[PDB]
Amino acid sequence: DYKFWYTQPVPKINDEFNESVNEPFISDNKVEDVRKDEYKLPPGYSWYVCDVKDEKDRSEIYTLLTDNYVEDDDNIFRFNYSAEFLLWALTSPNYLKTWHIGVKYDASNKLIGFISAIPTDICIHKRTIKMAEVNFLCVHKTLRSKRLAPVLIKEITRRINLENIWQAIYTAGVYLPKPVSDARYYHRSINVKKLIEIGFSSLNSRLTMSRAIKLYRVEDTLNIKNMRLMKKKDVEGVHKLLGSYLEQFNLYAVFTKEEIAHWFLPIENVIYTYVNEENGKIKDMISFYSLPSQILGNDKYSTLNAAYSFYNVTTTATFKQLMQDAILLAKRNNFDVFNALEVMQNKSVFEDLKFGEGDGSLKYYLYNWKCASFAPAHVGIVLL
Ligand SMILES: CCCCCCCCCCCCCC(=O)CSCCNC(=O)CCNC(=O)[C@H](O)C(C)(C)COP(=O)(O)OP(=O)(O)OC[C@H]1O[C@@H](n2cnc3c(N)ncnc32)[C@H](O)[C@@H]1OP(=O)(O)O
Ligand SMILES: COc1cccc(Cc2nnc(-c3sc4ccccc4c3OC3CCNCC3)o2)c1
Ligand SMILES: [Cl-]
Ligand SMILES: [Cl-]
Ligand SMILES: [Mg+2]
Repeated sequence: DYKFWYTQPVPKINDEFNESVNEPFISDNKVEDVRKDEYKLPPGYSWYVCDVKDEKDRSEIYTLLTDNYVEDDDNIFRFNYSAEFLLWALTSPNYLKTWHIGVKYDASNKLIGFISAIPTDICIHKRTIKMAEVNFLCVHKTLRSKRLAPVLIKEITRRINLENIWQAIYTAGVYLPKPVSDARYYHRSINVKKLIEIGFSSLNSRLTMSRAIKLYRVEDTLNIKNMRLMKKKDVEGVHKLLGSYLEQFNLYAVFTKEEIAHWFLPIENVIYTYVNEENGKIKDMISFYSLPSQILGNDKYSTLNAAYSFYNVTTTATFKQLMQDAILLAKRNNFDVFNALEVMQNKSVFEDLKFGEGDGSLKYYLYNWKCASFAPAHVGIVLL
């Protein structure tokens, strides 16, 4: 019934809009009218302002997500974003501490809830809008189905509106009103014995262990011999290469040079970016972020080490040769699997590079924005 979602400026389950429609649900919003009072929490619960730059606050958020965040459809895996990933994800340029919102249970003084936003310029159907990207919504497992989530959502909405920002972007595995795009995820095995042992992957009588291993073997040589970790000097080159590539899509963030530096400069165990420089010019780029999963109840392994395709552009190779190199660089950095969504040009290489179709899909939503939906090939933004 979406008793909560139907009260919000998002499309109804049956709404479809033509390609020309591209506008807010509610316009002419006035900052001066935004409620100034915090949304009421149940008795015994309080808002808490997280300082993600403070290691101990950051560690509380970490512990909350580790224990209570998103699981795969069979509840075999749970996302285990690292503390250093959270810091990177949450302190991008012009970020507001005030958009990093915790809920504590007063008597234990423990964090039981969290939601966060960061500001981003989003171009939707060629209109660039100041938006907030919402992420890390989490309610403790002991407190599910008590309608806390709408309170967290209303409170971040109010705080976003205070900054005169009226649109948001978010992604979920769950179906809500109403996705502007739906993207399946696909997986390319690197450490197949491990994937076989934890049941990320399966064998049959055609496919013995040694045959599966051979299938997914890769040559330890790049197609683009000079692909190297990105360095500060490459920032303008990356801003030029990526900013222009992205113009082609129907939904993409507009990056400043300061954002390109934040989002791409390598950080071990968080973000990996490689570039191919041809006489001072950045001609190709590969990026992926590190997002391990906790393996629940497996005697041998605790962690699934996984690389997540971020942004990839080539002008000197084929997209297939570029993504092959992506897989090889993931393998070199001890990732067990390389994951991609069917956005941008990615689907075109999945068959040949031996990706398998996953279990489900990631839905893209906008808040307070009416437009035509589109196939995932036209989505040019990957969230964290
Ligand atoms: C202008 C700026 C605007 C700013 C805001 C933009 C919008 C941002 C929206 C947020 C974007 C986040 C993106 C992001 O973080 C990435 S998607 C990951 C969300 N987190 C998880 O899945 C972690 C594990 N699950 C949980 O922690 C709980 O199940 C959560 C807290 C998800 C729901 O708590 P609960 O204890 O299970 O449920 P109740 O409290 O009783 O509440 C039920 C209501 O919550 C609706 N619900 C459930 N999951 C949702 C989800 N993933 N988005 C939006 N709504 C969701 C549900 O449909 C229902 O409403 P309805 O009755 O209408 O159907
Ligand atoms: C293997 O462990 C898990 C744990 C929880 C949920 C899943 C299912 C799933 N839920 N979202 C995604 C994916 S696959 C992928 C590939 C490339 C880039 C992004 C993603 C992605 O979602 C990202 C971004 C949105 N927030 C979650 C991670 O995958 C698998
Ligand atoms: Cl209300
Ligand atoms: Cl392990
Ligand atoms: Mg609840």
